[PDB]
Amino acid sequence: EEIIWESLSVDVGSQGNPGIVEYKGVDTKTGEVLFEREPIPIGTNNMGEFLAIVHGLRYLKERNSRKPIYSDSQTAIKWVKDKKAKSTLVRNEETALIWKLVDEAEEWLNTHTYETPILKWQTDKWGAIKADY
RNA sequence: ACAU
DNA sequence: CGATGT
Ligand SMILES: [K+]
Ligand SMILES: [K+]
Ligand SMILES: [Mg+2]
Ligand SMILES: [Mg+2]
Repeated sequence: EEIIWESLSVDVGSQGNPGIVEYKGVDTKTGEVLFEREPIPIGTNNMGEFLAIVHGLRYLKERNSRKPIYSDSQTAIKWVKDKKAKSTLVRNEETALIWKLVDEAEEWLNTHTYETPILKWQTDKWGAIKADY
């Protein structure tokens, strides 16, 4: 109902889908960019959204921060909850890099704990997520 | 349909 | 318009 301003917001940007994928995380309150992932040559929107959330979890854990994460991605939120990114993207040589990162993100989820709430950014009510590209 |  | 997803 109300924005939790003491939070980290993430978003994916892409050139094509599948296409070049990047993501970033921002302080929801201030818009300060807290992390940005170097563009990945081929990936899907949902893989990027998933990697962004997981990176946020790792970022906040490293800093002993209990802030929640906002994502606007129904899909990625579910994939993180499940610890399983159910992407349809073909695994081939061109998609190897994104799939390695997705596999490693799943692996991290499966070997670490966190209490970070992962919250749906309610775009219909609040406008674009603050990490938007 | 909903979320991108 | 087409693509990624539940
Ligand atoms: K975006
Ligand atoms: K669809
Ligand atoms: Mg998004
Ligand atoms: Mg966006």
